[PDB]
Amino acid sequence: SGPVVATTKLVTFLQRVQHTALRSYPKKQTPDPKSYIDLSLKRPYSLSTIESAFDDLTSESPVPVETLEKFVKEYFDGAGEDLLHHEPVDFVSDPSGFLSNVENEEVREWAREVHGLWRNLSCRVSDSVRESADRHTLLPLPEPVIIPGSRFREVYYWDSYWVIKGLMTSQMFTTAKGLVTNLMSLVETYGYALNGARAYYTNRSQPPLLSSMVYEIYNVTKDEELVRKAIPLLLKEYEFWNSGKHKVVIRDANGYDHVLSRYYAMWNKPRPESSVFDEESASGFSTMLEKQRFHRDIATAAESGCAFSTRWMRDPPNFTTMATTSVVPVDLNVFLLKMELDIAFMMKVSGDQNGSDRFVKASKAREKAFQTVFWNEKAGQWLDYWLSSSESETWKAENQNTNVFASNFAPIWINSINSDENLVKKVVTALKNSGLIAPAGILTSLTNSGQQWDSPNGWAPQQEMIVTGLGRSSVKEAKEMAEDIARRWIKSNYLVYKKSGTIHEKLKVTELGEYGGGGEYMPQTGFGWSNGVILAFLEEYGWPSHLSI
Repeated sequence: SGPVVATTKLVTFLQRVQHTALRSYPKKQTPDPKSYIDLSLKRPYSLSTIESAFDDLTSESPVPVETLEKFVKEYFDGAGEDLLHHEPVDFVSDPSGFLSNVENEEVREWAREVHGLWRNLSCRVSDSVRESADRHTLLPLPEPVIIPGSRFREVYYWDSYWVIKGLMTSQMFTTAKGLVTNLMSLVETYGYALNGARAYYTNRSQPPLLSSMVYEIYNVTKDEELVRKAIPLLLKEYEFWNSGKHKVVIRDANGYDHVLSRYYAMWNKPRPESSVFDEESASGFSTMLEKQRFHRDIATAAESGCAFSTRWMRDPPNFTTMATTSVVPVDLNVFLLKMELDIAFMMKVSGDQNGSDRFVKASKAREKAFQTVFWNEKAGQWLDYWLSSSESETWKAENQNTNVFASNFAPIWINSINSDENLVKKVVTALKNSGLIAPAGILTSLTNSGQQWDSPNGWAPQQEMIVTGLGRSSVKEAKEMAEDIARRWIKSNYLVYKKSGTIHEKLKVTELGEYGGGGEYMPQTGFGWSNGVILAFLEEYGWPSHLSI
């Protein structure tokens, strides 16, 4: 197995507690395993003290539930207690000109409620996290954050882009900048932005949206110091994705070599936040080497931002055939194309012609890759490319994944693509006939697997990329389809909220007004990128007073 980034003593000790808890509880009422890895040490006790008592308490071959809860109450501060509520300095309950293009007053007022939830998601690490970080798995960060919500008690990487799009609508550019400052601090420390700001995430990244967050903020604020600070960190992240295990080389039929990226977690064990579920998932493998490959493919699917999906399974829907490190993903390489486009822009506005030139050349190269490696004329969409081996290889047609995913349409987001009329029409036709267009939005896949990144679910980021892309074209049919999807998506979210008073992580887009589920954890509410896409969609499209419920 390739590189592994070690975790901390605290995390491996909290995994011990986690194992004891799940062994001691009944299956019917077991707590969210991740909440044990989110504990912190209760002052004044040291790790050495607490572990010593834990060794004594478990010095018998199960621990009674009552004794375990007493122990956890005694020596730890609960999950989330070191993540304090923070009032955003830029939050305003009813901003002047907020969603002024929304004529339907019922829509506008519900959107103000959604906007109001930014307060709920706004947090800051406690002083103890900064003073003595070794007592927390929550990492210290320089600025307040926006979290996804519920069990996600920490900032996440790619979520923050769609959060920022909503923050812009919400007139919260100080909070928006704070997110990017926090993610830039992680790149500076680790070399990449972590999956999330927890010690058990230092081994991997997530879809690389940081350059897009910096671009969207600067495009409004013209904060020149931000771009000056961002450029070397974006260059560092760019090298991270274009080197080592993340870099792959695919030669096409005309013999041109294409440099592309894959996901690759630097981890080959159970994820500490899911330790027992991951062990259970791997229980059928006979050899430790098989377990390690699988655990790395699992952690790599977490790096994809899309854990989990038939998309990453060699033999779907068999979860044990997860093979994420073998996939050259469409959406990942869209984001790297976007990085090249953003970095060329920033280097131009900062006055660096040579750097701008270098990244125009790069984006031009990856544009070629999309036309040759990913595109499929017959399917009218872009397909993930599955590696033949681990070493450069030659493109084979049978290695495109012909299965149908919302991510297959991610490249429509890119301007060189959505500016191409005759390409856009082919993609429109493919999307219309794909079966991904459902009553509430775009299905993330067509296979009902039991996993959350599969049918019947749809997901805010994937809606936004397709809607923005189609909506940027000049093709009337694309623009009308984009608006229709946006309004179905808004409506379903409005209907879910009337029943639950919450915004959900994912929707069951096969049915209007239903939230989605699946996967190893219960449906979560908040919800960062879901709120952001609702607000961004309403800003773009408004809601005419005549159209309604």
